[PDB]
Amino acid sequence: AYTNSFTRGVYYPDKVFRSSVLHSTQDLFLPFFSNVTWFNPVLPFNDGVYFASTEKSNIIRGWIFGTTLDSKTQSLLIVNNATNVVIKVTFEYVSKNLREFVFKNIDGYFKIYSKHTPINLVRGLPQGFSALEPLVDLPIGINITRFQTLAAYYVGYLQPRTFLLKYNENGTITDAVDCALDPLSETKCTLKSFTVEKGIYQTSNFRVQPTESIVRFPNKSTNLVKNKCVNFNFNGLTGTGVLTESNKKFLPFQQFGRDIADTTDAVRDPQTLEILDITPCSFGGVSVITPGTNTSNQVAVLYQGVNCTEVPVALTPTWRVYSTGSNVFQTRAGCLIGAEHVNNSYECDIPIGAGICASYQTSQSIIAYTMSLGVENSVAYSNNSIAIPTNFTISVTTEILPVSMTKTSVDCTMYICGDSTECSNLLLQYGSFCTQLNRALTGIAVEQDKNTQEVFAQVKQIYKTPPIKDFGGFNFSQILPDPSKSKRSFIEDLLFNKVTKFNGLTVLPPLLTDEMIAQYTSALLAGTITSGWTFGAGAALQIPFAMQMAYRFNGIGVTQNVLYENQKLIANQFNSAIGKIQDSLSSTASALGKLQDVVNQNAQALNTLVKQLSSNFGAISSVLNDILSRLDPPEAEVQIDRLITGRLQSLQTYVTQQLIRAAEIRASANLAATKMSECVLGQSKRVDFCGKGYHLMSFPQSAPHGVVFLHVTYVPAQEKNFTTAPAICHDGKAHFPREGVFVSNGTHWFVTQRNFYEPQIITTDNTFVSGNCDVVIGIVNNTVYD
Amino acid sequence: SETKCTLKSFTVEKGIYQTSNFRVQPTESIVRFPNITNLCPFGEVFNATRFASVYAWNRKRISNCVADYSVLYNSASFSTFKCYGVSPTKLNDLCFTNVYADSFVIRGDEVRQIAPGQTGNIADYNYKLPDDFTGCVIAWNSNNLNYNYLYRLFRPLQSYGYRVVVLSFELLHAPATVCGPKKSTNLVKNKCVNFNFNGLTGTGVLTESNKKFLPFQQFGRDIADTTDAVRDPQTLEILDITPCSFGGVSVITPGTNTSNQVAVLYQGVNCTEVNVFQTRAGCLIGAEHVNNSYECDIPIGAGICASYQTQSIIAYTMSLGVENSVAYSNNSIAIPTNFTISVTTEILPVSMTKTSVDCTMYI
Amino acid sequence: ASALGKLQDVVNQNAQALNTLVKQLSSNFGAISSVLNDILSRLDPPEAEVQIDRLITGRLQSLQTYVTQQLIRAAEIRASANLAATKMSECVLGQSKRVDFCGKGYHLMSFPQSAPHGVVFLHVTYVPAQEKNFTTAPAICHDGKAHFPREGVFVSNGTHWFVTQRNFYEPQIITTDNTFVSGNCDVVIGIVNNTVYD
Amino acid sequence: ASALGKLQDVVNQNAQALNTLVKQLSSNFGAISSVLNDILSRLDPPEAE
Ligand SMILES: *[C@@H]1O[C@H](CO)[C@@H](O[C@@H]2O[C@H](CO)[C@@H](O)[C@H](O)[C@H]2NC(C)=O)[C@H](O)[C@H]1NC(C)=O
Ligand SMILES: *[C@@H]1O[C@H](CO)[C@@H](O)[C@H](O)[C@H]1NC(C)=O
Ligand SMILES: *[C@@H]1O[C@H](CO)[C@@H](O)[C@H](O)[C@H]1NC(C)=O
Ligand SMILES: *[C@@H]1O[C@H](CO)[C@@H](O)[C@H](O)[C@H]1NC(C)=O
Ligand SMILES: *[C@@H]1O[C@H](CO)[C@@H](O)[C@H](O)[C@H]1NC(C)=O
Ligand SMILES: *[C@@H]1O[C@H](CO)[C@@H](O)[C@H](O)[C@H]1NC(C)=O
Ligand SMILES: *[C@@H]1O[C@H](CO)[C@@H](O)[C@H](O)[C@H]1NC(C)=O
Ligand SMILES: *[C@@H]1O[C@H](CO)[C@@H](O)[C@H](O)[C@H]1NC(C)=O
Ligand SMILES: *[C@@H]1O[C@H](CO)[C@@H](O)[C@H](O)[C@H]1NC(C)=O
Ligand SMILES: *[C@@H]1O[C@H](CO)[C@@H](O)[C@H](O)[C@H]1NC(C)=O
Ligand SMILES: *[C@@H]1O[C@H](CO)[C@@H](O)[C@H](O)[C@H]1NC(C)=O
Ligand SMILES: *[C@@H]1O[C@H](CO)[C@@H](O)[C@H](O)[C@H]1NC(C)=O
Ligand SMILES: *[C@@H]1O[C@H](CO)[C@@H](O)[C@H](O)[C@H]1NC(C)=O
Ligand SMILES: *[C@@H]1O[C@H](CO)[C@@H](O)[C@H](O)[C@H]1NC(C)=O
Ligand SMILES: *[C@@H]1O[C@H](CO)[C@@H](O)[C@H](O)[C@H]1NC(C)=O
Ligand SMILES: *[C@@H]1O[C@H](CO)[C@@H](O)[C@H](O)[C@H]1NC(C)=O
Ligand SMILES: *[C@@H]1O[C@H](CO)[C@@H](O)[C@H](O)[C@H]1NC(C)=O
Repeated sequence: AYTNSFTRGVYYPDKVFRSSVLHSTQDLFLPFFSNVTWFNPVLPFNDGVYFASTEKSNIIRGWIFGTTLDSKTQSLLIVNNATNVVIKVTFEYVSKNLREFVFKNIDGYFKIYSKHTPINLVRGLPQGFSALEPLVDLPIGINITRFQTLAAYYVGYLQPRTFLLKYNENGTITDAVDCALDPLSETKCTLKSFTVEKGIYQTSNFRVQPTESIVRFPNKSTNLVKNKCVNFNFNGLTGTGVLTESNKKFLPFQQFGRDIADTTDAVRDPQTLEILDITPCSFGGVSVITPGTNTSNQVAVLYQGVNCTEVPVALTPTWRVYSTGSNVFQTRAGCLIGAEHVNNSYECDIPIGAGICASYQTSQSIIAYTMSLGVENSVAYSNNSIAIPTNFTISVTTEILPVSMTKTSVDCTMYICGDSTECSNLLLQYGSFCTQLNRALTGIAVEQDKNTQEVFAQVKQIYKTPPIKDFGGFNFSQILPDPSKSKRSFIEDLLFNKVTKFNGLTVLPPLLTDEMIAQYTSALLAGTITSGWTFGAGAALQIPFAMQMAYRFNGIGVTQNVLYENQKLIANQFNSAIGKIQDSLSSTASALGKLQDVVNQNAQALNTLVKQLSSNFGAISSVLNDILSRLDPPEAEVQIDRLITGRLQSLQTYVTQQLIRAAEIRASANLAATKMSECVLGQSKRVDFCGKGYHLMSFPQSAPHGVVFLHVTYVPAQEKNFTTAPAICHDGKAHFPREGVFVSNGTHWFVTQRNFYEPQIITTDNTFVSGNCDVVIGIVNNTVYD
Repeated sequence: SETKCTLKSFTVEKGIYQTSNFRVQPTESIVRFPNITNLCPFGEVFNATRFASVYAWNRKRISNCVADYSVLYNSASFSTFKCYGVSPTKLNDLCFTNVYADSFVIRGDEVRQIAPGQTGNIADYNYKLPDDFTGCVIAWNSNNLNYNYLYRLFRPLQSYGYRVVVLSFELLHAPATVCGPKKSTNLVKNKCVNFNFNGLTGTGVLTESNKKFLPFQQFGRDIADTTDAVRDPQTLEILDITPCSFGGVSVITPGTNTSNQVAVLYQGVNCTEVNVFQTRAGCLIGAEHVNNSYECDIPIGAGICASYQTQSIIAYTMSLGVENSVAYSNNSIAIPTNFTISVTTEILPVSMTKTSVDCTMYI
Repeated sequence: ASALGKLQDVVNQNAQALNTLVKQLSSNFGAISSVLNDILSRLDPPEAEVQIDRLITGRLQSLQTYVTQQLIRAAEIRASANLAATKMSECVLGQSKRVDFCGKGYHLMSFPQSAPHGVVFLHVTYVPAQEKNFTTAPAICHDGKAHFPREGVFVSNGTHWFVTQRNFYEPQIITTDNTFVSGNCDVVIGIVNNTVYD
Repeated sequence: ASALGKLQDVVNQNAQALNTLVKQLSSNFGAISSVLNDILSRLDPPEAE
C-alpha cells in the first residue's frame, strides 16, 4: 500500500560540474521520508513523478503519458525493451536490480533521469544514498496530466524543494539535506554545513498571515471582522492587522489615527461610529537550539516574542512535532517547544533570554531552566574573628589576545569591472571612491604590521638562556624553544596546530614571520627567566631564579623565608600547573576561540564580497562579457551602470566593516602590548589584570595573529579562624602591629603576616606604641616582651 | 616618474609606494565551434504559403543547425525589426539554445502591441510576451496578399476584413545548439589567450585537466561560482581555465633627495611571468640580494627589507636585534653602582579640527 | 620634524578627506554634466530631474562616506585623548609604578607641554648604568639561625659579606638591624656560613 | 535631574536612531508615492517595477 521513501529520488539538477562543494539548489525534488505508493492503473502526474522498480525479471517494459490518452490529445509512449529504447509522440526517438526514474515538465522539454544500482533481498526501499543521472531529454512541449505503466513498482510525486547537495571529490553527490524536513535540517541549510555545533541559531522568520480580505466603503461592501489578523481596506487604507474595539475618542471630523512614528494604529469604520484599534499581526524570529550533531539530533525551537497560542497557526509531519506536545513553555524571550522546564538552577549552557538557559542533559533531552548566578555563601563575619591562610597554591592561567588580522588588498577596478575598457571608462565618472577604498585598505594593512611590531618587538636584545637549566627546580622546558625539534616551544606548536587570489583580491604576507615572532618570544622568556624585571628597565641584570621568586613574594606581601622553606613544593606546583596547561591544550580546542573568531569573521566577509559578484542588480546578467557580447554600446551602458553601482556599494560596505574590525583589533593589540609591558616585564599590583590571584609573573607565547599569556599567580588555600584585636594594652599604652595582624588561638596572642599564618611572639620589635588604651575600640590586655 | 605622478609631488621620501597593477595580456583569440554546417530552415518560416490567425500561432523549433541572421537583418522588406535584450549585429556571433518561430498575422495598429509589458485586448487574450522576453519580433507589409485572418476579442472570435515572426532564445546556462556563421580556430594551451566556446567568451590559460567529467556534463565551476573547467565542443577533452597573471606593482625608492635608482616589486607574481630576486612577497627587480642581516630600512614582506647602501639598492633579511647571553648562575648577581637620568618625549593627539558641512548647500 | 609625525599625520588625513570631498563635486556620476546650472539650462524641467537625481545620489554617497570616515577617525582620536588624560593623571599628578607606562626605566616624574592638537610628555626616569658582578646567597647561617635580608640582598667582594639595596651598590655590615631570623640552616637551599654583628 | 546623563544619552540616541529608521519608511525617494500598494495598484506591472 504505502512505504517510506527514505532518501530516494534525487538527481543532478544541471550539467555543471562541481567538486568538493556544498551546493544549495531549489528544484522539484521528492521530499525526504515521504509516502510513496506501492503497487496498471492510471495515475496523476502533478508537477512530476518519481519511479522505482525492483523487477528481478524486468517484467515492467514501458510508460504512457498524456491527458486523455486516446485521441484529441498528444501522448508520449516509451516501449524501452531489452533491444532498443523506442520513444514516440510528431516525435520519434530510438536509442535483483533497482531501477529509478524521474519525469517532469518544466514548460518545454521532457526530462528523464535514471539510475541502476544493486540491492540486497529486501521488500521496501533500501537505505543509503544514490544519484540519478539524466539519460535523454525530449523537447516536446506537451501537456501531460495522467500516465500509466506497461511486478512491484513504487510511484512518488515531486515537489518544489530546496536541497543542499554534497559533491564528493569527483563530481558525485554523496549526501543531501532537505531544508524543509525539520528544524535541524533547516539549520544545516542555513549554516551551509552538514554538521552543527552546539548553540542557538536564528534560522527563520515566523509571521501570521491574514485570513481574509475586508473592504469597507461609505453608504463593494464586506462585513467587519475583528480579533483576528485580517487584510482590510478602509476608504483606501491598505494594510494588514488585527482589529479590536478602541477606547479612544476620535473627534467627529477625524478619520484616521496615527502614533508618534506616523503609523496608522487606529481607524474609523465608514458605516458606523466605531473606532477600531489596528494591531500588527504577530511576527518574530525562529531560532533552533541544538547540542552538537555529534551528541544528538534533538532540537528545540524558540519563537521569539510571541505567545504560545499563535504558534500553531501560520508542513511536513516531522516539523509538526515542534508545534505542540503539551513540551510548550512560555518565557519573556518567547515560546519554547521541545524543551522541559525543571525549575532547577544550573549554569548557563545555551542562553535564551531573561535569565533562561537550555541544556542537553539526562534518556537525555533538552531542559530549560533559570540560570544560576553562583553557589551561595555567608561569610562568618564578627568583630573579633579573622580568617588567615596557612597554605597556598601556585596557579597558572592562560590569557589569549588577538593582535592582528590578515592583510587583504582588494583591486578596486579589477573587482568592479575587470578587464573591461568600457566599464572602466564608465567607472571613471564616479570620482575617487575607488582610490579612497584602496587607501583605506592599505592603511589597515600597515596598521596590522604596526600592531604586531608594537606588541612583540619590545626587547632591545635577543637574549639566550644558558645551556645549564639550574632554575631552582622550576621546569621551563615546555615553554622554552627546542633546538632539536620553527624553533617553537611545545605549547607554541600546540597553539599553531590547534588554530587553523582572483577577482582583484590579494593577501599581503606579514612583515614579521612566525619564526621572528617566536624569536621575540624566546628573547622575552630568556630575559625574564635570567634577569627578572631588570631587563625591561635597563641592562639585563642576572639573578638566581630562587632569589627572583623571593623578590616576587616580597612584592605580593609574603616574606622570603616562605619561599626559601617551601621551594620544592612551589616548584612542583608550578610544574604540575604547566603540565595541566599542556594537557588542556592538547585535549580541548575551545580556548583558542578568540583568534578563530577573527579568522572566521574575515573569511566570511571576504566570501560575501566574492559572492556579491554573482548578483544581477537588476541588469540583464551579472557577466560583463555576456552583456557586452549581447548588447550594443548605446544600450549596454545601463546594465553595466547597474553592475557598477551594486559592486561599488558592496565594496564600500566591506571596507567600512573592515575599518571597524581594524579598530577593534587595534584596541586588542594595545591591551596586549600593555600586558606585555606590565605582566611580563614587571610584577603588576593591579587586581585581576595579570590573572586571578596575586600576580607573581607571566610568560608570553606566540599564536597565529595573537599572543598567549601564562599568568603565574599566588592563591591562598587553607584558611583558619583566629581571634584578633586592633591593639593590645601592656603598660597603659596601646601597641599596634608593625606589619601584620594580632591573632590568638585560645590562650596566647601572637603577631602574624596577613597572607600566611606565621605567628611570632609579640615584641617591641614587632609592635609600635602610639597613644593611650582608653581610646581604641576593641583593645585587649596582654604583655609585650622586651 | 610613475611614483611621482601617483603622489602628485616632484620629490618622494624614502619608502615603498604602490603605483599600479600588472596584468598579463592575452596573446591570440580562439573561437571553438562545433563542426556543423546544415543551414537552419528560415526559408520555410519566412516564405510559407500562408500564416495562421493570431489565436492559432504556429511554433517551429530550430536546433542543431547554423543560423544566418545577416540575411534576415540585411533585407529592407521587413518593415519592423526591433530586438529586445540582444543586438542584431551580435546575433551572428551569439550561439543560442532553442530558437522558436511564432507566425501570425495582425493589423498595423496591433504591431506595437507585440512588445513586453504592453497591455490591450490583443496582448491579454491572444499572444502575450514575457516581462523578461529574450529574442525579438519581425514584421513586414503583407497587404498585397481574404477573411481567414481572425482576431479574438473576448475571453468569441470577431473576425474582420501584417505577417509577424517572433524569435525567442535563452542564453543562461544550457548547452548551445544554434550557432552562427563563426568559424572554428585551432586550440593552444599553456598561454594566456582569449577563448570563445559556443558563445561564452573569456581570457585565461587552458591546460589539460584530470577532472572526472560525467558524459552529460559540459563545464565545471568552483566554490565561488567561477568557470574552472570546460569541455571541448569538437573533442571529448576537458580543459582547465586559469586566469592570467596579475598583481600590484610597488616602487622601493631611497628618496629623490638621496638618489634616483628604484626597485620594482611585483606582488605575488612569480619571476617567470614578469639582478632579479624572488621573495615570498613577489618578484623584486633592481635590488641585489645580500646575505648579511641589517636593521629594517624599507619593509617588503616576509622578513625582507630594502636599503640604499654600498651605493645601490640591497635586499636582505632583517636582523631582529643584537645577540646577548646573560651570565646566569645560582650564586652570581649583577648590581649597578651608578645611574643615568633620562628624559623621554611622548606625543599624543588629543583632538581634530571641528568641521561642519551643510548637506543642502553642498549637494 | 619626523618626531611630531602623529599630529602632522592627523592634520594631513583631515585635510586630505576635506580636499577629496570638495573634488567629488566635479563628477558626473552618470549625468551628462556635473553642474546643475548647465543641466537646467540645457534640458527642460521634466527631463532635467533625471540628471539631478544622479547628481544628488552621487553627492549623498560621497557625503556619507566622508561622515563615516570622520566618525571612525574621531573614535580613534577619542581613544588617544583618553590615553593622554590617563597619562596626565597618573604620571604628572603622581608617580606611577606601571612598567613602561611613562618612559623606559623607573619613573621619577613627567612634565606636560602643549602641541597643536596634542600634548607632549617629558618623562624623567631613572636608569641603572654600570653593573658589577658579586657573589650572593639567599641567606646566611649564623650559630644555628638562618638570617634573611630585611631590605636588599647579600653580596660578597670575594672574602667578606655585606648587605646592599637592589638598585644601587651600597654595601653595609650585616647586623641584626639589617637581617631577621627565621628557622634553622637545614631547610634553606644555598645558605652560606658567615657572622652577624650584634 | 542631571547626574545620570550618560545612560540617558545612550537611551536617547538609540531611541532616536530607531525612530528615524521607522520614519524613513514614509520617505518618497523619488518615486510617485511611498505606499507600495498604491504603486502596485496605480501603474501597469512593468512600469511599476
Ligand atoms: C657615574 O656617572 C656619572 C655620569 O655619567 C659620572 O660623572 C662623570 O665623571 C666623569 C669622570 O670623572 C666626568 O668627566 C664627567 O664630567 C662626569 N659627568 C657628570 C655629569 O658629572 C661619574 O664619574 C660616575 N661614577 C661615579 C662614582 O659617580
Ligand atoms: C572518485 O571518488 C570516489 C568516491 O566516490 C573515490 O573512491 C575515488 O578514489 C575517486 N577517484 C577516482 C579516480 O575514482
Ligand atoms: C502572553 O500572553 C499574555 C496575556 O495572555 C501576555 O501578558 C504576555 O506578554 C504574552 N507573552 C509575551 C512573550 O508577550
Ligand atoms: C519544580 O517542578 C516540580 C515538578 O516535578 C515541582 O514538583 C516543584 O514543586 C517545582 N519547584 C518549584 C520551586 O516550584
Ligand atoms: C599545603 O599543601 C600541600 C599540597 O598542596 C601539602 O604540602 C600540604 O597539604 C600543605 N602543607 C602544609 C605544611 O600544611
Ligand atoms: C621537564 O618536563 C619535561 C616534560 O614534562 C620532562 O621531559 C623533563 O625531564 C623535565 N625536566 C627535568 C629537569 O626533569
Ligand atoms: C570559622 O567559623 C565559622 C563559623 O563558626 C565556620 O563556618 C568556618 O568554617 C570556620 N572556619 C574554618 C576554617 O573552620
Ligand atoms: C595556642 O598556641 C600556643 C603556642 O605556644 C600553645 O602553647 C597553646 O597550647 C595553644 N592553645 C590552644 C588552645 O590551641
Ligand atoms: C563585638 O560586638 C558585640 C555585640 O554587641 C559586643 O558585645 C562586643 O563587645 C564587640 N567586640 C568588640 C571587640 O568590639
Ligand atoms: C585591662 O587591664 C586594666 C588594668 O588591669 C583594667 O583596668 C581594664 O579593665 C582591663 N581591660 C579589660 C577589658 O578587662
Ligand atoms: C567533428 O570533429 C570531430 C573531431 O575531429 C570528429 O570526430 C567528427 O566526426 C567531426 N564531425 C563530422 C560531422 O565529421
Ligand atoms: C616560480 O616558477 C618556478 C619555475 O617554474 C618554480 O620552480 C617555482 O616553484 C615557482 N614559485 C616560486 C615561489 O618560485
Ligand atoms: C649567500 O648564501 C647562499 C646560500 O648558502 C649562497 O649560495 C650564496 O653564494 C651566498 N652569497 C654570498 C654573497 O655570501
Ligand atoms: C660578570 O661575569 C660575566 C661572566 O663571567 C662576564 O661576562 C661579565 O662581563 C662580568 N661583568 C658584568 C658587569 O656582568
Ligand atoms: C672587601 O671589602 C672589605 C671591606 O670594604 C675590605 O676590607 C676587603 O679588603 C675587600 N676585599 C676585596 C678582595 O676586595
Ligand atoms: C650551584 O650549582 C652548581 C652546579 O653547577 C653546584 O655545584 C653548586 O653547589 C650550586 N650552588 C650552591 C650554593 O649549592
Ligand atoms: C657551616 O657551619 C656549620 C657549623 O659551623 C657546619 O656544620 C657546616 O658544615 C658549614 N657549612 C659549610 C658549607 O661550610
